[PDB]
Amino acid sequence: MQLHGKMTATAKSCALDFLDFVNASPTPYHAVQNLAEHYMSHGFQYLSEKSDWQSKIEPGNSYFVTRNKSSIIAFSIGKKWKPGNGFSIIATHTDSPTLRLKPKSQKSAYGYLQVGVEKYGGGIWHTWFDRDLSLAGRVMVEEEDGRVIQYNVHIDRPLLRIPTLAIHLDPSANSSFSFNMETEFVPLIGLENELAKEETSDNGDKYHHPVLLSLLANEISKSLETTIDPSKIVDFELILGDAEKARLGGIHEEFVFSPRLDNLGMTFCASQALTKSLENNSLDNESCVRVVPSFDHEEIGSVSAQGAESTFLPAVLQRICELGKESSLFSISMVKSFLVSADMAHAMHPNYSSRYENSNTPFLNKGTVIKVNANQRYTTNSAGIVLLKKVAQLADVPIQSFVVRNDSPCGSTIGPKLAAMTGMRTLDLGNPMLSMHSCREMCGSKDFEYAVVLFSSFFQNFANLEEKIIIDEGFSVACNTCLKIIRNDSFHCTKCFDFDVCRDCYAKQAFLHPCPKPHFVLVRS
Amino acid sequence: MQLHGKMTATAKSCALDFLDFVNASPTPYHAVQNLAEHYMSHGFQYLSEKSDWQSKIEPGNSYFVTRNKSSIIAFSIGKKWKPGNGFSIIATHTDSPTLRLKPKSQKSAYGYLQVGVEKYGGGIWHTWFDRDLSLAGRVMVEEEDGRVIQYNVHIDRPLLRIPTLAIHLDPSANSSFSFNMETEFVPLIGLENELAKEETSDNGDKYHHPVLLSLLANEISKSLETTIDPSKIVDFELILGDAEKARLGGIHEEFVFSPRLDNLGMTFCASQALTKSLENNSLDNESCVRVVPSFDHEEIGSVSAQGAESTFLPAVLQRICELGKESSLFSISMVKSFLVSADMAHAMHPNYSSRYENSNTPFLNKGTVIKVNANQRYTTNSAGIVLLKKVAQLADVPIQSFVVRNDSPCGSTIGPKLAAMTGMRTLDLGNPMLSMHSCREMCGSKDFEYAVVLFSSFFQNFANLEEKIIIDEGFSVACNTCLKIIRNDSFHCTKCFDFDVCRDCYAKQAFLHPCPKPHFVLVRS
Amino acid sequence: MQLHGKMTATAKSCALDFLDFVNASPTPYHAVQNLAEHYMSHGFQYLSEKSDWQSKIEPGNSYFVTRNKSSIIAFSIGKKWKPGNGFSIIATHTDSPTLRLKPKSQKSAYGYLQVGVEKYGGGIWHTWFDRDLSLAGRVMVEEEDGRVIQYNVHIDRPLLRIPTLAIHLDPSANSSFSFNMETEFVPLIGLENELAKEETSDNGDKYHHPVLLSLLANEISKSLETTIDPSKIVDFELILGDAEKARLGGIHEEFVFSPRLDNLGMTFCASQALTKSLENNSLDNESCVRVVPSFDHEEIGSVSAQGAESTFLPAVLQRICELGKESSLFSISMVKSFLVSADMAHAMHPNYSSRYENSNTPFLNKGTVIKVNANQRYTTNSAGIVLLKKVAQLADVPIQSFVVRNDSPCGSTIGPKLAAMTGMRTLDLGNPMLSMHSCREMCGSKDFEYAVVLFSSFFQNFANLEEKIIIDEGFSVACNTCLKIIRNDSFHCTKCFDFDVCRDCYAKQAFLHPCPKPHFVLVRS
Ligand SMILES: [Zn+2]
Ligand SMILES: [Zn+2]
Ligand SMILES: [Zn+2]
Ligand SMILES: [Zn+2]
Ligand SMILES: [Zn+2]
Ligand SMILES: [Zn+2]
Ligand SMILES: [Zn+2]
Ligand SMILES: [Zn+2]
Ligand SMILES: [Zn+2]
Ligand SMILES: [Zn+2]
Ligand SMILES: [Zn+2]
Ligand SMILES: [Zn+2]
Repeated sequence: MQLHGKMTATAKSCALDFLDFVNASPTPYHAVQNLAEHYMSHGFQYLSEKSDWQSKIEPGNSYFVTRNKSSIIAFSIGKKWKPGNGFSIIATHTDSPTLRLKPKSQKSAYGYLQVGVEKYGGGIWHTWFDRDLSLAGRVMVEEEDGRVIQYNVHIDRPLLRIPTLAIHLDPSANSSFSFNMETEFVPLIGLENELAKEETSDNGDKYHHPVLLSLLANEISKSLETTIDPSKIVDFELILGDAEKARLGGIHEEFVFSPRLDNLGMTFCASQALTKSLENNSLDNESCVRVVPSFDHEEIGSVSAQGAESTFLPAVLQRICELGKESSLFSISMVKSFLVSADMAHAMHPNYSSRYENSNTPFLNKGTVIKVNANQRYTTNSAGIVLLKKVAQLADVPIQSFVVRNDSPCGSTIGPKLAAMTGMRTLDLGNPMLSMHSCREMCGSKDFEYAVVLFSSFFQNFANLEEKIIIDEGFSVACNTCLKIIRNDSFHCTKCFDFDVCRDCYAKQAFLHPCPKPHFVLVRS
Repeated sequence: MQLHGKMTATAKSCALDFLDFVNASPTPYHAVQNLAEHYMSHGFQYLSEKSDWQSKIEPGNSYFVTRNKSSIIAFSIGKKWKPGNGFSIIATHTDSPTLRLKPKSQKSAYGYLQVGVEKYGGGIWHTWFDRDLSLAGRVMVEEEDGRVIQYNVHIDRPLLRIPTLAIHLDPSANSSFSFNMETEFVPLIGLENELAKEETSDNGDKYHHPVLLSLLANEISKSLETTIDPSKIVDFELILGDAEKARLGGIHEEFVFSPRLDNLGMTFCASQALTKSLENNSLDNESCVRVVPSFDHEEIGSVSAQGAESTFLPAVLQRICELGKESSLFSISMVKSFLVSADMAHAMHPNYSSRYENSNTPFLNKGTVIKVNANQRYTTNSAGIVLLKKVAQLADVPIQSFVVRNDSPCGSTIGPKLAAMTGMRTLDLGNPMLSMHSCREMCGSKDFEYAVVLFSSFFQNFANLEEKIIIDEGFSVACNTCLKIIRNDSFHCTKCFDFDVCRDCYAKQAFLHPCPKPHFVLVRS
Repeated sequence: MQLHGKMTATAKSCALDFLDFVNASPTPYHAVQNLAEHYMSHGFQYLSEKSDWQSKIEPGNSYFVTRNKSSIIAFSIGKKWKPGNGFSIIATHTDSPTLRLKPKSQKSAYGYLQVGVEKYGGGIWHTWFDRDLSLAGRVMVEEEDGRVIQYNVHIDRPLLRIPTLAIHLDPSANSSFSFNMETEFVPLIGLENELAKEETSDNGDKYHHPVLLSLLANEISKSLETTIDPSKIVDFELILGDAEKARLGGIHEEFVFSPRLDNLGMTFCASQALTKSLENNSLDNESCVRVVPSFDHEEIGSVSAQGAESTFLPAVLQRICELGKESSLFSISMVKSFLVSADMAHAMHPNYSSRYENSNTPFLNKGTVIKVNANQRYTTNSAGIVLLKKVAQLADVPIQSFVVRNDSPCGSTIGPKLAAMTGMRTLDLGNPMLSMHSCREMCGSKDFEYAVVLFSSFFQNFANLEEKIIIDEGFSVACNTCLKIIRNDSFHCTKCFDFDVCRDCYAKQAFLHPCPKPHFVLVRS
């Protein structure tokens, strides 16, 4: 694990753990799937929302619930928790701006197979041009008894591309690039001159390309004992993401170049720090409930059945509060609670410095960012700032602040509306980044470790610091296993990229990484 | 109390009581503070929302609850009230369009100290130029044991100013005045050539001017036994308002010239008439609950934790309805209830008559205004109109009506969305005014007394008139003490402005006003 | 007298004396009236211009003359003055941009009483919107024998207002505010629904509102033994000014927020320093004549009977020079004389820094400003600069310099044209300020004391320094009484604002201020 400068071997390892997470999670369906595997690895229990939780949840244990396989709420109940005590909630969203396949996605023009796509969210759509695009999502498959189950599919190869016109044919594109959002924004799946295994149709106008359905059925059948024919695929959501893996960038690997950084970065930080806040025994002394909801559909305004503005968070909080017998315990618990809407913040862009307020704009790798807006697009008030300044004092991490320019529009996060349906005191924070809603996005790499330390300190110290805020009273190489800079020979895996176990861990056989057999060459100094 | 013509000595006294209220309330924090002192003066009890109200509230008494010290809900429960009976609710908002200090508010340019401000709401921003601006808000102060408490601070002096460019330097400003919302809209706090007590920094880039923090700590310490050093100030919301006191204007004092008239006047009218509807004994015969919620954040759309679209009003109404044992009593009580969204209406502007519909536009001092809009930006239907025409018939006050022009946009009030979360029948009314969302605002002075009489009649006669609407069935000088025109010698306070007690009250020693020793000269006729 | 920092207790007292002057002088008629009361308090004698001054003026005494009760020229003749000696002249102007009532000022629209106003000067007219406006001016009153005399009237209350349209009805006003100079710029005096004492006219189309004439007659009759009926009012000039009192602003009270700062600032400084240059005995050794002309109509170009371009200054100077018998003594005296056109200068605006020349732009509270322009809109040459640099060296006050940008227009002051009709060497100076010709204007507070010290030094040392320039040869609390920082207990007047007499002056009974009985509470340290 190469450490170029001021690198501390834990911020890199936390950032490298993010890279494995976001490369395996291109859809909210995959994001929820990867979070829930991490939750059950750390001892969480799945709760069916169809069931009744009166006898299923008890203090001292950790649970998670899932809606539409695309929104997930994980909560850990402290042992000293009574019904009526507050909640420490850190809310993220799993979705990102992208392109979905249309229901009739079959398109063909001039020998080229195209797919008909439709925009999702406010993406920066010129950044999607000339990119290797992968295809991912969930697929409904019929089985022989009539039941239909959901299969998540990842096609990890360059499969689609939206190509630009050449500059010879329109030299005005360098002056200002504009494009029609149908006719010039259609990605290419392949060529139809070479699929002539059968030159018939046998029914007019299939919904999708049969070669696309064959690949979806083949990619599903790789993970099953049986095989799936393409005729049993009923309907799907398919997401186009950037096909290229997220990996560290910069002169000192201080940047993270990644698709879907809009909250895949904070979801990772919120979910990791929920599990990190259970390490020694933070439960058996916790009097609150630590909730991490990772929502869906936040780029279009959360107005859905599983979005943040849905009843998903309030019904889960009421079902936790219905362990007590008094019916007023939900509204009592909300005023003792606190929400952290973890959504990413705008870092300082050096090339566009005029589109920033010059004194309240944060920087990369300088800590997480308290997003403050007077119009309450970000719903941070002073009562939240004092709490999270005390948390940052306890965690010993820096925090920054952000406002927009007054001649600039601001978009609401889920924080204002989650505050409305709960009545819960709240703050909007997030880690700084540049090129938000782009196809490929950039943030700092120290910022992942700073967020996890801050959030785990927020989870562990919420109950003590909540009663101290008085409103409303009466009147150059390290080891991936042990995160330490080594002082001796290094064993370099020639099969991975930057693995580099140490002297002790080489004999300790702790070199588990995605290489089935690694070759460790031993290297001086 | 000078009465120029058709003045009735009670409309002026109600308007003069408003002037004391709005001059002491430049922030929603101060507005809630002044309302709650008026509530506890009239016998209301504070309710902590952290507590359980099953044993704390009983019929025949009056209570108020507060969220974030910036939204307040006061309710009086009638003695004959059962859980399941309706609510008579008059909802206002405490906030106004203004400028907030940024988190990094320190700015300096060319020897001048500036503060970095950020816009709140849709204010008319050219009216803020060349005004004496005061600074007010709430300040979080640390104490020695770590707890942080909220202190409201008022700086009642000309402290800030946004100056225009001189006309010699840009003569085009008279043709059309436009300005950049950062670079030309920065107020001035002072000059830095004369703060040179220490010419160091001792740490790079403090968030605010140290001279500003010294004034905030000094203004706080005036009202405390101890002193506050500026280092213990953690964070604040600071509101810039117009520094100039509200006072009556016009040839006959028929106008009210005031900042923050956007519902400050209705919040005064709704809160006064809630207390005025308890005078003889309106409780001991009341079967409903009279609620006055004064919300926050309504100029940006109420999407907050304490706004109108929050759960603040529905959770309070459910906690009142949870005195009964049946869980369906909340939804039963809503269809027997009625909401009055008291938000100010557009009066007729004589200079801009083309931007008004010539037959449905109200006038100043002609009564409160029923705001009707087909697109339900104002949510008045006919069922509400018949109720409040009957109320105005009982109160003997005039009412008017307002619609917008069809080629004009209309902004939603809190009334439509408070109707949505409650299911409650509702009407949007308010008193007429001109220059809404300006820095200084104008309304009529008789209109304050007309609103209080109408609302107290609405509170006292709701239960009788609610069952009469059938929808959804089966198939020249007066005295400030006694508000009477005197007919004899007048005792004029030479120390106040227009105090003027009478013959009887001079011997009755009832001359309490903000002058520690007044000199009453006796005046013929 | 609160001293926040670097405050010297005399600059504040000079600025507080200005605040009393400008609050009592909203018209040039009131300005001349307040100057002349200050002149006769300091021993000046009134001269009728109808009389002959051959036997009325003698050396060693001070005189003043008045034209149209709106231009005033005060001059002090030294004891050692011979006819033919020079003049030390400091010329200001008494007028400011404002709105005058039309001759047919009665307007009514949609129940509102309006007054028809007409613009005076190049005022920044958007700053007049949403302001409390007072009414002042001179009124011609008939008496029973047919003679008509002039009465100055001040109506010190919010009486008029020009209201803006609300932002809901025209959202484009925030992009660029423009307004028609008749139809949308009509102030409001009151409502006509409540003046129905008589519902007749008795003659078609009276010139003004009868309720306005009743107030003018009532305000006049307050200062007279008899009463005035409104029928005897013949005609008037009535000036709309900002109704709000001038008072110190800023974090350290280093600003002066005031209406009419265009030369009521310099007239105050020129008139005070004329009287301050007589204190010990500056006469009995003075060989020149110290003239302070305060003109009228300078905002429209001084082309009037009492303006600067009139014969008012040259005829007064000739009548002084006609004490000698030689007829050539006037032209001899002009080349030994010097003019100081005291008109206010543009300070540095931090928000509009591009509309300024970055090296020749002065700052607030850094001394008075030598206005230099090549096109002689300001008529300063080098011969004047050397004289007033020597004066500033003697007075020990700083001076600055101003030029306009070359891509910016410049407006002429009275200095170029007063130079033309006299042939007199001259300089244009003034104190720096921002937002010139606004409704409310901002300047520094130390700048008033710096101007008075400079001008009194210019008056006292003119004769010595005029012969040294060789052109054209052969080939925290202080006391208001004693201006000293006190070191002991302070007696705080609870009835005034910031009066605060000291230990010695409390026993000395020297506490004369506008409070008929003050209560002095004694305060530690
Ligand atoms: Zn996002
Ligand atoms: Zn987003
Ligand atoms: Zn490997
Ligand atoms: Zn190791
Ligand atoms: Zn409003
Ligand atoms: Zn509003
Ligand atoms: Zn008084
Ligand atoms: Zn009385
Ligand atoms: Zn001028
Ligand atoms: Zn001027
Ligand atoms: Zn006093
Ligand atoms: Zn004294």
